[PDB]
Amino acid sequence: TVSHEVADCSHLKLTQVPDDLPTNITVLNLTHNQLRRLPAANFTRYSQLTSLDVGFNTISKLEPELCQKLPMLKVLNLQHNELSQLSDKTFAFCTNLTELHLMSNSIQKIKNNPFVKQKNLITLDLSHNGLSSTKLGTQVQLENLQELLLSNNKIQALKSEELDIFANSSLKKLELSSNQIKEFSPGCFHAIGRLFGLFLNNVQLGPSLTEKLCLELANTSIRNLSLSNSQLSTTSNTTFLGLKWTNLTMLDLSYNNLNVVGNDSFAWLPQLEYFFLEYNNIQHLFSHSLHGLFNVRYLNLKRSFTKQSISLASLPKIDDFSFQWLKCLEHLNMEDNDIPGIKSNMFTGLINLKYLSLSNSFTSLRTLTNETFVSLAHSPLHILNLTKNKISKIESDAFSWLGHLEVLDLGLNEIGQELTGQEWRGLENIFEIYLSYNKYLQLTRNSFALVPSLQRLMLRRVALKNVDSSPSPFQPLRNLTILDLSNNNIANINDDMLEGLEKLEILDLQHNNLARLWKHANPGGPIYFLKGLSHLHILNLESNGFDEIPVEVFKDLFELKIIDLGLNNLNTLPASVFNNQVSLKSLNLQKNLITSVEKKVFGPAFRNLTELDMRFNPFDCTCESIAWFVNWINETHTNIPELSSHYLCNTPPHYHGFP
Amino acid sequence: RLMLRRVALKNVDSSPSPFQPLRNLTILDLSNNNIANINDDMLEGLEKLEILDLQHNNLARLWKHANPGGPIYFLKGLSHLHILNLESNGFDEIPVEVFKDLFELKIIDLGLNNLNTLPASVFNNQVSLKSLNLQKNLITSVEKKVFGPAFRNLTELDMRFNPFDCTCESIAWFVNWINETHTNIPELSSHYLCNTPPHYHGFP
Repeated sequence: TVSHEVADCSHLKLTQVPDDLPTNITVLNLTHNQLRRLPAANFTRYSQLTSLDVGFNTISKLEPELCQKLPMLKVLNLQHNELSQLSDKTFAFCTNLTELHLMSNSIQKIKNNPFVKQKNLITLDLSHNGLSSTKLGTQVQLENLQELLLSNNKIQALKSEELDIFANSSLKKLELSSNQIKEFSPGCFHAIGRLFGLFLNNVQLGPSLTEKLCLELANTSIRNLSLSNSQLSTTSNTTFLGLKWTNLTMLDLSYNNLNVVGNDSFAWLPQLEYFFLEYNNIQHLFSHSLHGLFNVRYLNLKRSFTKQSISLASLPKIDDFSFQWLKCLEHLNMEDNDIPGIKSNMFTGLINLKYLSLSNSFTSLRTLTNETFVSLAHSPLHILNLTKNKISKIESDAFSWLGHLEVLDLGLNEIGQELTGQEWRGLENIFEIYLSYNKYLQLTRNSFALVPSLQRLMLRRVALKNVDSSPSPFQPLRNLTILDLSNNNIANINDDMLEGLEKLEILDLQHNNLARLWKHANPGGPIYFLKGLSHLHILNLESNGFDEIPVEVFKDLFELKIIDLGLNNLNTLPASVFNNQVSLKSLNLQKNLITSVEKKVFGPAFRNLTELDMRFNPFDCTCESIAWFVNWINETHTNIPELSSHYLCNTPPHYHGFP
Repeated sequence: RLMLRRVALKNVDSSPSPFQPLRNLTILDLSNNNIANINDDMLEGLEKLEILDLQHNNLARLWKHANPGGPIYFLKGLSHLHILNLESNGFDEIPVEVFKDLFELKIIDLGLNNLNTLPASVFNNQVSLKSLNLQKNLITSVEKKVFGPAFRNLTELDMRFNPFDCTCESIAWFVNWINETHTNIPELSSHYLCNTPPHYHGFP
């Protein structure tokens, strides 16, 4: 039972509460135990507690004298117990509670009056119980109550007289999930003082019962309403008839298997702002289907449409100008769909759009024609995602209509072409383009000459071709800050590729083949392709097969902090190479062939670090080669994980395996 | 003679050995097949086998002491085996009694592996060895207790790319045997370079 200010007794198999703890503890936790009985006599010492988590235990019943000793107790958790009996005196003396969880206590019925004697309660939980009615008392109480949970109960009817208690209570959440309610009484919710949110997830209503529900929500202050997995197969213009007389803002219709959406079905929600339709089975979307939704700020359509079936090829078709009513839409998530393709008028009318996601939303978008994005002409789009859409070819002027675009995500596709550079025209305010995990790209001289404002360019596992052109393709990228060129098997890299890249900070060249470019036997001399990088911060060169490092390759990296050189064939490093890295933080040399660590090369490197990664190396135990290293190991503040596990001496056999 | 080089053998680890009826088999090639699991009794009854090639495969696990069920001694009963090839198998440990019955072994090939330490008194039974090939391995020490009987009377030696250790406890007997010998050791002063310690770094 470790405790400094928080007392924890989780999964310790306690049978009785401990009697040796500080008096001034505020929270005391005994979750996952078998306290069969919780005597109040053992809590004489414990009188300064605020929260008591005693859930997941085997308490049968409780006594009034438990919270007599606790005048400041505020949270009382009784999850997963056998408290099937409640009385007026169960929670009488203690009234300062603001949290009370009774989940999964197998409570059958509320008899007379368990909850009048407290008025400061905020959250009440009654989930996974055997209650069949929402009656929790006779008179009116729980004035300050805000959170009520009654999910996974056996309630079949929601009567008006059962909620007369909440005539003067402001309720923000009515969790009635997984309960088979099939009858609604008039005035059931009008009896509630201030209803702000209703949650009816996994509750089988149907379209007709949903219409009666909306009629029962007439003339109230509801803000949120979720009908997830409510079996709403179809909707009509009168299904949400009752919601004019309220000002609902959040509506959830996920997992309802909504096959078809009726015309002008959503025209009756003028104040809707957040709408959810994810994981749905929509087959056809009409032009007037989303009418009346001119105030929605966020729409979700992830898996909202019918998946492709080989039996009928029922591709979900979207009519033109279907989203024209969304004048104030600012966030559209429409990932994982089987839309056949982009039409010329599908996104027309979006004048306030700022985020569009199209991750795996099309079956086969092979060609990105210049006429594809004409529907986003007036849309001030900033972030666009085209991942997993099987893009195969990008024509010129494909993104010429997105003048306000800032982030472009084209990764995880099958893009195989040669970059003429005319595909990027019109992206005057672009900042990021993602192109990782494609088939092959062949760079040219003017590949990125039309986007000088580029800052991050990711090309991980894209198999770059013609990367060694005499003029550097990243020359126009004056403001480039992050560049990834990993897993491309790049062989030849010119010296002047990174000239003029003063603002570059992150460079990744891991998993490539540049071993020849650094050997002294390379014709033309070693390539010092890291010159002028005054602001470079993170450098990665893993799995490059390097066998020799030139002495003046890191001469200008004055702000280098993170360097990675693992999984290489390094054996000997030149002396006085790391002098200029006065601000290094992490050095990673795992799985190399180095044998000696000495001051003349690794002295300035080990000035002030925070991490070190040198696991799998055949170190040599000799006073000429390791004595300074093990001395620096003896006293240091750098984090060296598994120092005694894999830093094993391989040679000589006298010290074979000795840490 | 049964040649199966680069044929990608599947279901090779059946409980009854498919080469059991091959009583008169003399040459068997099983190279470049990425064979992973090999049973102990695969070569039982192969008294007349002479040439065995198992190069460019994956049998590293079958010889480690941590392998469940014990190491596989799939070279037992091979009294007439003459040429054995185990290149590029990734071997990291050799069982002590795997070559216990090869009384007529003359050519052995173990290059391009990850061998670092060999058990003492392993090559006692190879009194008629001719060529030993251990190029491109990770061995560091050569001593009498393992390589003494191996260097009795040879004609070839192939140990080019190894990180040898220059210490009187580990190389003194080896360089002494280099000083006087009749075995053919080509490029003896070209690639037999001392890697460790850095004092003798690159010194032949």
